Amino acid sequence: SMSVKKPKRDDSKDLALCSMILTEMETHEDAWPFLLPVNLKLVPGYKKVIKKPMDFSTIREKLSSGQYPNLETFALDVRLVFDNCETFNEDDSDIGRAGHNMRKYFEKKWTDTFK
Repeated sequence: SMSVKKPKRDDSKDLALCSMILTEMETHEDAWPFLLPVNLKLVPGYKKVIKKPMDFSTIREKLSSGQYPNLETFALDVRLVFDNCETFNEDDSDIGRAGHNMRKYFEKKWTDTFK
């Protein structure tokens, strides 16, 4: 409340640490369905069904230009990429499996880097 704050958690390294996590996501071998935006002219259904499309390259541009107010907004965009993938692809597909693997990989790095 007014003039009463919890102790200040140090957030001065967060920009650089999110950048590293993203770099490792980008270089993983199962990253290929997620490196560029889904092509909305060539993938019937995608535009109407997926209300907020997201991908690594778009996350990378937002990060580099100060469009994330804090580390939680960054994690929300990362999770959106895999939530969209689950919405559109069957679990028993290569892209479906790539998504489950990448989300597991992300959530470990997130815990270990910050918690």
